Amino acid sequence: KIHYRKDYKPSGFIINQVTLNINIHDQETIVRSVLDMDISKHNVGEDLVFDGVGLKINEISINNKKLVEGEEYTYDNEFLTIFSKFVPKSKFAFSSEVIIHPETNYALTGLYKSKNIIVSQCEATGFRRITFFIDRPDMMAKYDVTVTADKEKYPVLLSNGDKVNEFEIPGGRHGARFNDPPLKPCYLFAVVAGDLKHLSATYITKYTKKKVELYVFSEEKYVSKLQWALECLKKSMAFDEDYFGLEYDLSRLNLVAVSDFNVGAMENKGLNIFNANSLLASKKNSIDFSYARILTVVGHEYFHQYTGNRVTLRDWFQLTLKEGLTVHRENLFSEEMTKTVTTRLSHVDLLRSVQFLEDSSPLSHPIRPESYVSMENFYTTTVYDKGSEVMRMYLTILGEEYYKKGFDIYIKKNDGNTATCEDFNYAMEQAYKMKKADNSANLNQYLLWFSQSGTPHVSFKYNYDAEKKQYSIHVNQYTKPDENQKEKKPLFIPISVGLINPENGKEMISQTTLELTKESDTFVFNNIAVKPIPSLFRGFSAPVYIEDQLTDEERILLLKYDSDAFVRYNSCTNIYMKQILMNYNEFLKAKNEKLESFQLTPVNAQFIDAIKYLLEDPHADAGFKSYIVSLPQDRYIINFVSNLDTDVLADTKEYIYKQIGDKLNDVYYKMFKSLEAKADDLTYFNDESHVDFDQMNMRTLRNTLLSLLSKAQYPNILNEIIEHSKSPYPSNWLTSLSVSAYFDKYFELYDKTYKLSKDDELLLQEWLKTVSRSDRKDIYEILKKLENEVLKDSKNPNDIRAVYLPFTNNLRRFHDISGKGYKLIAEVITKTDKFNPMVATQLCEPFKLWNKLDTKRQELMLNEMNTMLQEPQISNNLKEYLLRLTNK
Ligand SMILES: CC(C)(C)OC(=O)N[C@H](C(=O)NO)c1ccc(-c2cc(F)c(F)c(F)c2)cc1
Ligand SMILES: [Mg+2]
Ligand SMILES: [Mg+2]
Ligand SMILES: [Mg+2]
Ligand SMILES: [Zn+2]
Repeated sequence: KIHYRKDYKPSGFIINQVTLNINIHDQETIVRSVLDMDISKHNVGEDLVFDGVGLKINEISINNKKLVEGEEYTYDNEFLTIFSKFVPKSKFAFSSEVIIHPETNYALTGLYKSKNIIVSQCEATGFRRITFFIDRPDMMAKYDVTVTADKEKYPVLLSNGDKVNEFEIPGGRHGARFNDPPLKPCYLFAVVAGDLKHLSATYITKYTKKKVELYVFSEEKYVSKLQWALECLKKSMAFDEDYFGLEYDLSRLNLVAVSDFNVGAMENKGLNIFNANSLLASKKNSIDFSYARILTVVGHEYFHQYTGNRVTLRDWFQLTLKEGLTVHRENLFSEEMTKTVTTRLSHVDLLRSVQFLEDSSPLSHPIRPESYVSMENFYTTTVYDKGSEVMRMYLTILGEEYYKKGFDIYIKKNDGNTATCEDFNYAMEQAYKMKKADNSANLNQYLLWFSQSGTPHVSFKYNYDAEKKQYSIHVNQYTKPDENQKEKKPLFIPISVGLINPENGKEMISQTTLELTKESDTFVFNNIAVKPIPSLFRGFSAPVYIEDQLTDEERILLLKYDSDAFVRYNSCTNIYMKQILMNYNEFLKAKNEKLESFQLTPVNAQFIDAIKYLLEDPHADAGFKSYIVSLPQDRYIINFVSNLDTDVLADTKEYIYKQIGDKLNDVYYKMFKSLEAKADDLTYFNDESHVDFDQMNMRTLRNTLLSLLSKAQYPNILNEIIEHSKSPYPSNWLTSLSVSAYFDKYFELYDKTYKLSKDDELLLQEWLKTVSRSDRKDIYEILKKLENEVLKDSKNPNDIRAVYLPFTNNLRRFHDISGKGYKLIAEVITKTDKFNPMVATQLCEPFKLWNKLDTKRQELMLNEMNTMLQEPQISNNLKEYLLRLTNK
């Protein structure tokens, strides 16, 4: 069935109260539910239809009168239909008892068992897997929930709201009752049972001085990995108070880590549930990336308490209103917490690779789609990450003061209610009116950001009149037509700009945001004393393809002297791309024409000199440095090449890296050595509350340089690699494994690092990733070893994603012209689809670019997708996804 956004209509029913009784046993879980219901003003005498998937019915009733199957109701394992003649015309009670079995629920939706923890996941439509309901977010109800279980196995019982009773039960059981009076949609319901251990703290809110209890839970083995999470939660609460003036409204907040989770985490009210890899960390057992990851995910689920939980969604088409907005809120938070420019750079880096790829694929959709089939496939980088950039542009346009005003208007007006993207734009518009000082102003055009798919292209031409001291920036925007709009309308594009004096590097104008609202415009500046170099889209101010039309000379000057990290980083990116495209074509022609000899355009020497200049600058940022010595991501590059031959691209990258290494390897080595003291400083190694994002960026830089030096076979670098493997930091000794791929000691470090990793569940997964991404010619043989010795038949999504996804980024090997890499991943997708369709669809990610490759590889990928589509037992999720991806 296809759901269309235009078809939204309120229910003919109301659910006012939910009373749950969840009885957990070894071989089954019994769920008793009483729904206190009413007839709505929209009711037209229709049948009462509940969602209910995979439920085993013991009995159902209306007003304590048992209903009988066939006569008064039908159930088809998806919908419970109660014929209208048996539906009361006023307030009534529907009750039911069903059996479900979390033990065998490997799809990790609804109620399921993760190791020895019983946990729910109800977003988007998982509650219907637990009991009958009108499973949609505009059905707001009160919840009274009792959980019972064997006490020895499940001593900790959690649900939403206040725990209002604890009690013993004959036969070694207990129960706990939780009452949550505020209305909520069912996707925010959660329940957890297990032998959980915790850390806790008390937080006192800023304005009302309410005491909030904070609890972070895990299995006993990993309780020592809980501290950073608790710190991140405190940080999150403070930020929402300090930036947005928003306090937590409940007595208690629980964070719970489970080993089996489809995504990073879930914002269930008062009971946030996490993939263990996004909550747990220790400096001995985690790589550096875990620390920013936990900060991000804890912050994200916390900021949902307002943007998603207190202000909720009318329908699922509004998903970006809570996800784009909460990602934006988490980005503000993380940028403030890390104080490094690489935080913003890493987001943009992700958007322009992964999200830009999606938006030019057959899967392209606006951040508010017009239709869906599978809600489990709806949670896309477009909705999230382009969503966040669309939410961030409001702040760019309004500035901090008026943005905060608009945001607070949004919260005060919609608190405790459902909302739509329009409601948010409305609130922002009010601020916009105030800022520009006339109620004539509006943001009507801004709405196109929600409805129009595809990535806009923004291009530039310049003019300078030396005599007039007059400078002009001519701007053009265009979006390519696609399956969603035949004609693309001009968007409201805010362009943050500076003008750099090339002679002294100084700023020539104050902060300026150009408001491009037409297909094209000319922006003129007077009293510009000398010809500037324009600094365009500072902070990456709009989610677009920037075509700056600058010379490499200008870009080099920006890279060295501009004030904005993104524009510096983009100027470097643009220099690299021009080189890549040129060398790519040179290699391609040599291949196509089978040339015995040919020439390659060398890398710009002044560019190499600029890299050396920045690398040697003691005051420059280590994280920024690691970006400039890295070529743009493959998935960013592919946006710019038709019929991309991945082998030719691999040769192109190789040539360009070798060119730069031949000049800078001695600089690289020197820095690798000089950075060690501060990068690997052990002073705070046993203090889990002390996280230094600069220090971690130094380690990133070292590990990046070590990688470059190892590939280059720099003289005696293997010595450094071996010493690096003795480092206490997993980022370092896991790095030592992947860079040793180019030496005969690879399998020695393989075993060494495996032994270090094997007794921590999450570290072992990082080890798996490191092996998976190792640049090995025998990588297929290595993967088979992983399968037989470590992965086996694990249904843990973390294990499966760790073993295979990094490998799919191996440009040379995954895309082997035999198609064997395509064959391998499709075998994994099909296998995984039997028990977890959501994760199987995640494992399809490599195929998203299939129609962008050379015609041979297109054919190879398409063959594997058609093979998958032909599987008799294909899930709804996977079928729908592959049908859209192959334009069927
Ligand atoms: C990495 C971030 C923090 C951005 O996102 C997540 O970790 N999780 C998503 C989110 O927005 N959390 O607040 C998230 C949460 C649940 C789902 C989700 C999970 C399921 F099991 C589904 F079946 C489903 F349809 C959606 C998808 C994404
Ligand atoms: Mg404070
Ligand atoms: Mg100094
Ligand atoms: Mg396991
Ligand atoms: Zn979210």
